[PDB]
Amino acid sequence: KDQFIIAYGGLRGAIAFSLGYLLDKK
Repeated sequence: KDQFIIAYGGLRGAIAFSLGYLLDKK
């Protein structure tokens, strides 16, 4: 159950990608 939270609820790659989405494409 935790391995699921620390995967998103905790990490939230949704943000890391957004920030890493720029320097990645731009």
